[PDB]
Amino acid sequence: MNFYSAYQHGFVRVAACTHHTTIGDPAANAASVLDMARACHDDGAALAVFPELTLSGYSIEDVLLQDSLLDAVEDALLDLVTESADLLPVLVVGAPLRHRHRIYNTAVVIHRGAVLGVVPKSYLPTYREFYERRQMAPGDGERGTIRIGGADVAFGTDLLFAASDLPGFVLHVEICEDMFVPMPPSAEAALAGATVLANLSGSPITIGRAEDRRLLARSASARCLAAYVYAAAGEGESTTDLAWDGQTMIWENGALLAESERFPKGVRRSVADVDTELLRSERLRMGTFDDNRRHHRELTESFRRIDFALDPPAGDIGLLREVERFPFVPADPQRLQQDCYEAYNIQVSGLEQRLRALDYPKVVIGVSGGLDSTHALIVATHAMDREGRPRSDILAFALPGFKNNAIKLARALGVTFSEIDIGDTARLMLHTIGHPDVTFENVQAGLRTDYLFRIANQRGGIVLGTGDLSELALGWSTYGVGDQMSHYNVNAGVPKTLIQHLIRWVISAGEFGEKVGEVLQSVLDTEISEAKVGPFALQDFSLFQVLRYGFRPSKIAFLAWHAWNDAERGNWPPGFPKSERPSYSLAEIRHWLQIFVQRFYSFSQFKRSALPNGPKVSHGGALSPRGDWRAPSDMSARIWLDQIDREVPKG
Amino acid sequence: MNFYSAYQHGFVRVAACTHHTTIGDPAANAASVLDMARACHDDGAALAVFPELTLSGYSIEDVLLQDSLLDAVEDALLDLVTESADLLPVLVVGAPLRHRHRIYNTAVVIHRGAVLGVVPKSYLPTYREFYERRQMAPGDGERGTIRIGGADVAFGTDLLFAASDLPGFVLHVEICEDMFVPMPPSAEAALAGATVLANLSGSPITIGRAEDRRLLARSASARCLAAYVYAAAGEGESTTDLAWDGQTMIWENGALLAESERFPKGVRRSVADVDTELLRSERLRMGTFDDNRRHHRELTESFRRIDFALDPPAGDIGLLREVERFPFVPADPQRLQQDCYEAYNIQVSGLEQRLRALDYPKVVIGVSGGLDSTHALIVATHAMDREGRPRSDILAFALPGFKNNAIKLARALGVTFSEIDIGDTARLMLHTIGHPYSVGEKVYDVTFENVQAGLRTDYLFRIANQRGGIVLGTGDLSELALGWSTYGVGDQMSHYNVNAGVPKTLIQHLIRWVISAGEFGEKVGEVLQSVLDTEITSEAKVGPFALQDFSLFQVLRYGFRPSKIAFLAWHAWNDAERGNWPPGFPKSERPSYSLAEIRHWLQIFVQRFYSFSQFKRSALPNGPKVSHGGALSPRGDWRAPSDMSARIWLDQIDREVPKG
Amino acid sequence: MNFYSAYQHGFVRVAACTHHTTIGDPAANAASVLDMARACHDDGAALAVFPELTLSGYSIEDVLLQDSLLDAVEDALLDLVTESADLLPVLVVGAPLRHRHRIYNTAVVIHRGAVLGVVPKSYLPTYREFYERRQMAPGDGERGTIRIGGADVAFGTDLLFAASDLPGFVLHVEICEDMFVPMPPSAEAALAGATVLANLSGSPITIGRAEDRRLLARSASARCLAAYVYAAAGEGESTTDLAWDGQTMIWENGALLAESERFPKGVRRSVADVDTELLRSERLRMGTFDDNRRHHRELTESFRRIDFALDPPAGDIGLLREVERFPFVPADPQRLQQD
Ligand SMILES: NC(=O)c1ccc[n+]([C@@H]2O[C@H](COP(=O)([O-])OP(=O)(O)OC[C@H]3O[C@@H](n4cnc5c(N)ncnc54)[C@H](O)[C@@H]3O)[C@@H](O)[C@H]2O)c1
Ligand SMILES: NC(=O)c1ccc[n+]([C@@H]2O[C@H](COP(=O)([O-])OP(=O)(O)OC[C@H]3O[C@@H](n4cnc5c(N)ncnc54)[C@H](O)[C@@H]3O)[C@@H](O)[C@H]2O)c1
Ligand SMILES: Nc1ncnc2c1ncn2[C@@H]1O[C@H](COP(=O)(O)O)[C@@H](O)[C@H]1O
Ligand SMILES: Nc1ncnc2c1ncn2[C@@H]1O[C@H](COP(=O)(O)O)[C@@H](O)[C@H]1O
Ligand SMILES: N[C@@H](CCC(=O)O)C(=O)O
Ligand SMILES: N[C@@H](CCC(=O)O)C(=O)O
Ligand SMILES: N[C@@H](CCC(=O)O)C(=O)O
Repeated sequence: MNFYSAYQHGFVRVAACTHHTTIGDPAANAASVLDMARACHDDGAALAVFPELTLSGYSIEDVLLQDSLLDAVEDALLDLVTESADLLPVLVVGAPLRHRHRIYNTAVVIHRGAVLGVVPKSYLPTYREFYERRQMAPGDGERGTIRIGGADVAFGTDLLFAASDLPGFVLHVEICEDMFVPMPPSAEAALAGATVLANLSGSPITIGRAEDRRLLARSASARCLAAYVYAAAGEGESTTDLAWDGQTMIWENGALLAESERFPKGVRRSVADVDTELLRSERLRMGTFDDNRRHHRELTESFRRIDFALDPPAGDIGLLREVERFPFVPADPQRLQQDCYEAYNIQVSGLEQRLRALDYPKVVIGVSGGLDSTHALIVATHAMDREGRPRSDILAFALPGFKNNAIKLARALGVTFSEIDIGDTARLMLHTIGHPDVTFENVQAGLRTDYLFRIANQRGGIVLGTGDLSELALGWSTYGVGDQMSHYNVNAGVPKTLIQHLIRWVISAGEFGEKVGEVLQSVLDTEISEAKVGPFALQDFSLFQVLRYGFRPSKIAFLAWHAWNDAERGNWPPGFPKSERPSYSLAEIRHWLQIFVQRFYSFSQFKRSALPNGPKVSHGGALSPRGDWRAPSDMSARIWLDQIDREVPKG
Repeated sequence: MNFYSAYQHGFVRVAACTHHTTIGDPAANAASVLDMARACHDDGAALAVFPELTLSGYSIEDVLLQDSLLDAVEDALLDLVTESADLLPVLVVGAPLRHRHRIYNTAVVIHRGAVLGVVPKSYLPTYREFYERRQMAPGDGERGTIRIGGADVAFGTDLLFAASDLPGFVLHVEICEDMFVPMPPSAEAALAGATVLANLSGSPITIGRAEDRRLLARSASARCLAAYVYAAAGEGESTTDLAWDGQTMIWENGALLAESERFPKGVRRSVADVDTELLRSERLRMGTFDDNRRHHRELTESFRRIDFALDPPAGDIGLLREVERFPFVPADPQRLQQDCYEAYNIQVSGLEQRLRALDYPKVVIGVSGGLDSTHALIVATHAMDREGRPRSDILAFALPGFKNNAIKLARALGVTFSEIDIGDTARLMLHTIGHPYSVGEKVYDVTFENVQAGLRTDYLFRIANQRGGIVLGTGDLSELALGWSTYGVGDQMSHYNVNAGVPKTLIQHLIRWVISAGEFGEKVGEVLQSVLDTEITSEAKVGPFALQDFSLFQVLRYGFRPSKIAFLAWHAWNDAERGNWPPGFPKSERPSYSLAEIRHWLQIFVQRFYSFSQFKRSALPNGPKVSHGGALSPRGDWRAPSDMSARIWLDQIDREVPKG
Repeated sequence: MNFYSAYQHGFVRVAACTHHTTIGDPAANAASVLDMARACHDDGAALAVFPELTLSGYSIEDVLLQDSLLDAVEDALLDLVTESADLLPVLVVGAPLRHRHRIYNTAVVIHRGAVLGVVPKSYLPTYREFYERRQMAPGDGERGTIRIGGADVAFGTDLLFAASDLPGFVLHVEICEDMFVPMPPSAEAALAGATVLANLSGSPITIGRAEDRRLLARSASARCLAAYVYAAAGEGESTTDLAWDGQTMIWENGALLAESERFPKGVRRSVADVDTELLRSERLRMGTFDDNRRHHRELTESFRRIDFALDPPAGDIGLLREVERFPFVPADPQRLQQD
């Protein structure tokens, strides 16, 4: 295998281009197109979308009806088709074309020397600044073929272009207005199997229109679990009554992959690697999407599927994609602030309801001064405050076996604090079972929980769990009698990599006062097992890929390596001093991934199977056997380990 | 409300009748029909099905084509219809009827003075002893109306008769051979909404045919989540070439409600109360059934629905239904032997797989000499045997706090036995959390009980880490149902629970089953017997398990409302002499329960099951489903909130169940 | 004329409500609904949308299949219907209801003492944290009627509720997931004449989900030239595995009219005056919208139109709407910089 090849990992590189329009001069337009397409080829792109009516210019009005213009358009089209014999990408080029009685506003789908299909715009705006019905006919419901350079090629709104050697890539094409009506051709296309939706746009620019284009491309890409590739007209279009901004953009399932400078001087491209496996995975999981298709079975089975062989490049062509280091921790500070606000409120409101339902039990929690319990204590306190409960009904315990932050935190919040030395009970228990270990660690971990549960019976409380999602993922907890067990776990949904940011978020908001903030800060400074289970930054990364998308190990390694191999590349969330910004080699990423698949798929499930209650937090998922993760407690991880042996280089 | 009314609890009483045939004499047949129907009326039946071609006799061949016969059939039908003005049940009577060009083999659905519909047989056998196509036309695909006694009434294979004041009762009718073809009219009818499927049969009798009729009525009632009411011809049919057996039967979702004497002298009826709520509940739950309907949407939306008002009796008319005392413990010894065999093998194989998957850990189990742990030890032993594991890899512990059966059993099986006194650890813990007992006060608290319960589990878990084993849970289904366990650190928790699916009422019969098979030898059997003798004679606070296991089954399988469960349990349990007891209830341990008691324990049940206990089931260790009634895994049969009140159930009991 | 009357100028006042859920207690839920609906009445609202499965609570799982729960739901529904004789707004209340073989996840459209229609959810998520297919049947393609308190009322995904004395107000109802699939029932409804699209949502909250709800409600309102009224479940839903944020919002042709506090303590409403003339005008001008309808003529002519008379208040009830002084000059500095 070629492990560094984006194409071998299910990416398809796509381009949205804005060329230089020369109105009423198809030769000139074709030349600009040819030159941009050659760039896309050099970039290893599989697809290159151009603006509405590329070969004539969108804005020429009744000049679209002139024989000499239409004849010149055909001539130029045929030259492009001939040039395309040598170009890698599928070109989607706009052109006014004669068919039957009229000219249609069409997108010509071109590939390796042939026209694959010709797709007419369905809805022609004839209102405000738009007069398209005057010159051009609507495409909705046209089928059949059209004769282009002595060949009959598929013509109509119902076409799909499927790469025979790259099945994740199935192209559908619509045109500008098409995406703005209640029931866009692209939405039926997605249900029928289209994964990459192209839009050629003319779209003169006005205040607020760029937002409208975004709103609709973004929502389409999200609602149809698809990439949406959009190209609008720019410099060169007539400014008789309108101006043009050249916007290009590429969306993927609601996320912006790329966009280009608005009002550029010169031509611009958006180029991005679309993850066809992502779309595959989203669709495999959201059964209601298939249900929608079956309900519109007639609409969706009637698409004609045109095949082509892409034969993309096999080598290292980089990865034109922003892979964030912390799938659970957004690098953008505004976005991170928002996530924290949500995570915190989820945790709190999860706990408020349990407490309301139990008519306000005391809250029993083991506080050790570490990140997890510190944060849980804070969550508990807020929940109690919001429910008008005295903080003294929170019972915090230090349980020393064989830290100062804990008592300082508890005194500062003003909950009830208490120490119980479990050492003697442990000594008694170790002696009673005849121990001279994991047994040694576990006797203490167990007795901590045993004590808390009993205190909870005694004092009318519930025991608050504090184990985080990353520990659930790797089975890094003592199961049953031990920290795995509790009456309600507020941390169950929060991965370890997010925890430290919640604590800062709490400090930064300042709600608990200056003294509490200082202790919390101390906890952070002090606290920041990764020796045996690996760095949580890496295991949280793999967890997200597995839990959300079920990606194979080699795909996960590829992604993590692009995100993590170079500390200077990409973005870091706030709060990583340059001394704690590590980079990881492939060898490391591989290593921790072996530990991960073995622990996640095989070892740890029985511990998640009997999990106490607690709220889902991340869109990446949570690990409740009653919600996001239903799996066997008795399965081997052989095939994932084997996939790593076979597909991931040793370094 | 009227609490003792079967009808007010969702039952509909149905009859399958076999009359006296007088061939070629419709007046005589009608007179027999009228007299049987009056009986059904007196019984408060809603429905009375008669044999194929009732009014003429099935067996009269070309006499069916005689004008005078056909004319007399019509006259007799009209007299029935007139007499039916005063009759409670819907009558389904067979009759050869003229329509368009031919006579159809029909079933006339009659009610309170009117004909609701006429249903022609769809498939007319013309092979072997059957010549139906010679005299009569196929009904499949006939629709429209037929003119009967100056009224136009629905005619066709596509009809449903729905009780407007009793929505669980939607009738479809088919005739004999109809149920024998790959795609019977009744199967489409059920997808369309029919819940009670009638079959009028002629069906001359031959060796093995009664089995065939059963196979097909039973499977239809099961596959269609319906009652199936069946009536065949008997005495009086011609014996020119055939004999007749008069078989009648009533099925419900695969179970036999009732059947009559074969080859009777005189007329016979099967009468039974069909539970429409049971059918409702099964259908509510089996979504693939509704999926089937949607797939045959065109077929199923094209049914015509004819409404009638049954207005059944409101009072106490008893309950013609066998309600078993132990929904989990079949009274029939053969069936009970079979269930035990299955329960045991499920438990064992569930554990064998966990052990294989863990490369054969030692099995750690707390044995106290009680039923549950005794049984688990046995299960564990057999699992180890089948996997060729030494029994000494089973580590049994007695964990005395503040019985001989346990050590005797362990020594006899030859597992590794050991005692660990948890009292000192408990004393230390109780003192450390400052509990009054540690300072003398005799305060036998929930905390006091729980410190010991918890420490047992704590010890076993640590032993399991120490010695390379897993801890076997032993808590049974009835304890899961009621939250009768110590949660988390405590007996609720384990590595694998082989008893999780087994209700308490079944456990004692598993143990006997094990003894009875004898597989473990005479010494082991003697100790097991001793465990039974000792342990059978907390049911003070949570109630008798016979009652709670009863309510559990109703709730878990059907979601029945409390008053419905009280009605059922009262009919099963109020009288110790009535109904059957499984094997092994000496007459001194055959209690009966009053309504007051049944009510009382049901309040405790709904509160504990719907509200209190769910959190303890929510974090449940692994273990195999056993009963068709269901199991309580939050990953399987029971998905429910851990933080809900049971107010509405408690209220339903207040409102609907009399105080005594 | 009454010149200060929002209703006489083609506004229709609408509410999205988040009540207090008491799981498995329909009487309690109905009481909270009744109390919120009375507020909406006092505000002169024409429409009040509640969260998914309002009368039972969304999150109760297999408890939805218990006879006593389903029976209590019906009883409570009938009381609401009776109370609604005296209430101005159309209520849209969620309820698990028996029909044919199964329970449907339904929205009951209630008005002045009668049920106008019962609309089943079309797409039932059964993936990740969602298990709806286990307990409930899909509504897509169900038509006919359902029997509710001794009346047969329209049942199905194809319903429109049109105010006979206020023609700009034509209601269509869908449920949570319905707006998330490529071809939402609401998009066909708009082409057929719906101008106000309601969504009852359960929607447990997770990081980023509020944005997803916004993205999809906003885009729907814009793509369908319509008001979109959205109500999600909050306090009271089970937190066995999930938390709930009580978000309510009202969109109009891509613009946010109103939204409510997320994670509120107590019940919240979004109330706004929707401009039916605005939607009328947008639609009159964008001929491609009508072209889309003609292309899906079969889909769009098959809607059943249920009529009702709103008879809204004629007087001055203010105007719950932000009318900017400078239509050409946005008051928000970030937006103005961009323009
Ligand atoms: N940071 C934390 O949250 C935390 C807390 C405690 C321990 N730890 C770490 O993890 C370790 C805990 O050790 P552990 O996981 O070996 O102890 P554990 O008791 O949680 O898990 C092993 C136990 O479960 C049983 N088991 C294993 N697989 C099973 C399966 N499929 N089904 C049923 N039972 C199964 C084993 O026989 C054994 O009794 C510590 O030594 C330490 O390294 C971390
Ligand atoms: N034979 C057996 O199987 C067995 C064994 C031990 C005890 N028991 C019986 O059961 C009793 C156990 O008592 P118990 O059930 O009160 O103790 P428990 O510890 O099992 O349960 C109560 C504990 O759970 C918490 N809790 C209650 N509802 C909760 C919820 N909805 N969510 C989260 N946490 C919740 C309470 O705050 C308390 O800490 C004993 O007294 C005894 O009668 C039976
Ligand atoms: N020394 C301690 N005192 C009180 N609580 C503790 C102590 N150690 C651990 N805990 C609790 O048990 C959990 C286990 O932490 P750990 O095994 O160290 O990652 C912590 O998150 C606390 O909730
Ligand atoms: N005295 C005991 N000795 C050994 N095991 C016990 C003892 N008491 C309880 N157990 C274990 O805990 C389970 C719960 O029983 P109990 O709490 O006594 O009703 C039993 O089935 C045993 O597995
Ligand atoms: N329907 C949009 C189209 C916007 C565009 O073409 O970019 C309009 O108002 O014209
Ligand atoms: N098809 C069956 C008919 C049985 C019956 O009609 O009862 C046969 O072999 O004759
Ligand atoms: N289709 C969305 C639904 C989100 C919601 O229900 O709010 C999902 O991922 O579950």
